[PDB]
Amino acid sequence: MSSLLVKKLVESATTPMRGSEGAAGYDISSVEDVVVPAMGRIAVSTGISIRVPDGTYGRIAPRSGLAYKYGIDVLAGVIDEDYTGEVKVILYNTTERDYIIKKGDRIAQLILEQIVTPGVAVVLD
Amino acid sequence: MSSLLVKKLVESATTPMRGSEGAAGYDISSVEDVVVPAMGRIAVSTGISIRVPDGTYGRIAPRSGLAYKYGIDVLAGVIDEDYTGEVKVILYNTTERDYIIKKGDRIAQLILEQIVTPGVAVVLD
Amino acid sequence: MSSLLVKKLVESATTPMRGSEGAAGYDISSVEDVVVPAMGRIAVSTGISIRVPDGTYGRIAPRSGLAYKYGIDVLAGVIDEDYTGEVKVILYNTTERDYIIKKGDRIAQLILEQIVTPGVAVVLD
Ligand SMILES: O=c1ccn([C@H]2C[C@H](O)[C@@H](COP(=O)(O)OP(=O)(O)O)O2)c(=O)[nH]1
Ligand SMILES: O=c1ccn([C@H]2C[C@H](O)[C@@H](COP(=O)(O)OP(=O)(O)O)O2)c(=O)[nH]1
Ligand SMILES: O=c1ccn([C@H]2C[C@H](O)[C@@H](COP(=O)(O)OP(=O)(O)O)O2)c(=O)[nH]1
Ligand SMILES: [Mg+2]
Repeated sequence: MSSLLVKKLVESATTPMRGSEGAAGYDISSVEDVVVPAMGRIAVSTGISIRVPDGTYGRIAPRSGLAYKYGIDVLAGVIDEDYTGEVKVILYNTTERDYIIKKGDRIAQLILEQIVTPGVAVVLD
Repeated sequence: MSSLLVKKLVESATTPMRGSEGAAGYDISSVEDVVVPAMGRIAVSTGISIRVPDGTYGRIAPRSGLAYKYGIDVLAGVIDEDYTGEVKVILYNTTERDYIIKKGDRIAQLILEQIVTPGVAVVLD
Repeated sequence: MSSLLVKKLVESATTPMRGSEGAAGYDISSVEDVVVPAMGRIAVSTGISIRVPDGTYGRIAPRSGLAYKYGIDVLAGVIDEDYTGEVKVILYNTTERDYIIKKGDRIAQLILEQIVTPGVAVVLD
C-alpha cells in the first residue's frame, strides 16, 4: 500500500514512529554511538531504508528538543521517492561544545511532505 | 473551520498574515525585544498559539530578508497539528555581529505545508 | 498549464530538471563563477525566473552531495507563487575552507511543495 514502507538493515534499527496523534513526523533514531563535533557535522546512520508514499518526498527535519538545547541542526535531508539506499541523517553542531549520540537516540524526524512533480515549461521560446 | 486558528496570549502579539496574493507564508512577529547573539541562537516568543489545518503541519521558515542581510537562519521550526502551547521561533545568527529584534518585527513566516500521515509498513518480516 | 513555468534571463542559465523518476526536486544550477566564503554566505544567481504551480510554493532545498562533502547549507529558500523576479540561491558555508562554484554547477534543487493557504481565524474574540 502507499504508507511508509520501512526496511531495517540492522536489528539495532528502530521502526520510525510518530509521537502523537497530531505529530507531523515519524521519529528517526541513531543506530550507532557517535559524536557530532563542535561547529562540525557528521553523518549518523539510521540503519533503515524507506519508500515514501507516492507524490510525496521525505524530509529529515530537526527536533525541537536538540535544536533548542544543543543547537543541533539538520543539513541536506531530502530523501527522494526513488531512494533505495540507507537513510543517513546529516547533523550540524552549532555549538562550541560536542554533542553525544547513542544507539537508539531519536536524532531527527521524517516528514512525508506532499509535492507536485510536473514537467517543465520553458518560456521565451 | 479548517483555516489557521490563531490564539493571542499577549495583546502585544500580532495576527499572522500573508504579505501577498501568492505569498507562501503568514508573517510571524516577535513579541519581545531580544538579541540573537553572534554565532548564537535564541528562542524568540511569538505570544500566540495556533492549530494548523488538518492533514498539514506548520513550518517556521526563514525570511528572505533577514537571511540575506543578517545571515539569520531558523532552527527546528516543526509545529505539529497537535501543538497547544505557544509558538517559539528559534533563530540562529550566522554572523560575527549581533542582531537586534524588537516587539513587532516580523522574524519568520509560517507555512502550512501539506503532509501525509499514514501508518508504517515494516518489511523483512 | 500548471507545471513549472521557467524563464531564462541569460543564455548561460540552465532549465531546472529532475535527476530521476522519483527525484523530489528539479536541479538548480549556478550561472556565475562564485566563491562561498568559509563560515560565510553568498547569493548565487540562477539567471532564471519561475512560477510554481498553483497551491504550492517552491523551496530551494540543499543537495545531499554538497551538504555532506563541503558542509554547504541553504539559507532562506522560500519562493512565493507570486515571485516574478530572478531566483537567487543563498548558500551558507559551514566549513573553515572556501567553496568554489562555477557556471553550470548544480548548487541546489527546487521542490514544488504543496501548501494550503487559508484565511486566519482569530480566537479569544
Ligand atoms: O540527508 C540526506 C539527504 C539525502 N539522502 C539520500 C536521499 C536521496 O535519494 C539521495 C540523493 O543523493 P543524490 O541526490 O543522488 O546526490 P545529489 O543530491 O548531489 O544529486 O541521498 C540521505 O540519505 N540523507
Ligand atoms: O521551532 C519550534 C519547533 C517546535 N515547536 C513546538 C511545536 C511542537 O508541537 C513542539 C514539539 O516539541 P517536541 O516534539 O514534543 O520535543 P521533540 O521535538 O524533542 O520530540 O514544539 C516550537 O514551538 N518551535
Ligand atoms: O532564497 C531565496 C528566498 C526567497 N527568494 C525570493 C522569493 C520571494 O518571492 C521573494 C521574497 O522576498 P520578500 O519576502 O518580499 O522579503 P521578506 O522575506 O523579508 O518578506 O524573494 C529568493 O529569490 N531566494
Ligand atoms: Mg544552518
